[PDB]
Amino acid sequence: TQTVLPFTGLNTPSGVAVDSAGTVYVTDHGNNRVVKLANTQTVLPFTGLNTPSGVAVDSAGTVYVTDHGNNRVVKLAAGSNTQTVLPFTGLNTPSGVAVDSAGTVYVTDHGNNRVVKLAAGSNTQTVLPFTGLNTPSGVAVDSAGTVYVTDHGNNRVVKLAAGSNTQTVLPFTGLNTPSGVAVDSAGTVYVTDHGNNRVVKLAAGSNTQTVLPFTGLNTPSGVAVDSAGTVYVTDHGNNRVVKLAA
Repeated sequence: TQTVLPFTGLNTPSGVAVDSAGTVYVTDHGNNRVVKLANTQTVLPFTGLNTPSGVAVDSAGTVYVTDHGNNRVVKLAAGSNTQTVLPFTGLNTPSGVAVDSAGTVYVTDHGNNRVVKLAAGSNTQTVLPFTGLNTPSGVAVDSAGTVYVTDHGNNRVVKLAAGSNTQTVLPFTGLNTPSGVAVDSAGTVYVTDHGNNRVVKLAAGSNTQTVLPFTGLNTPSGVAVDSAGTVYVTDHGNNRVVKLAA
């Protein structure tokens, strides 16, 4: 049985992210805000946001939130009110954001139909060998470096194997205008079927596609997963976040 997390005063939510300790993050789309939740909700000291979207967190707790309208990418290291704009150039309206275990930030440049990654402390961005995309959405990277991008404009989920540059399509059926993407340690990729108002998961090396028992979803989007396998998914139409334990 799903449960609604105690979130207050947010109009139209965007993405979601979960720490390694258990505290969840959300991007207050309409208030230009990045609210978190341990107790009672609270927002990080973000400065000068304008319609944020995706949100990811690092191993040390660094929160990575992008700005759709400002075409920026901001991060917050530890307990400080000092912001940092990542050296991303050419970002014309980016989409979600993911991070590697080594610190490499993955950004889905929506307006140009590409996915760009940037290593920690690097000034030169790197465009991934992704071919044949239309208005991409969420991005997710696992432990083996595999990049999971939701090529939204064609209702698919593409994959980029590490080392090689072979792009494959994940065996998904019934996908219509799909949004966020997530992945766990075992390899199960959680993709939010946004058009059918449902959250879907697909085990690694499996043909069976499983619809997650989420009740009351109105255009869901951002999807996250913690350690025990709890799936956190934001629904945009109801202005709330819902989690479902494994």
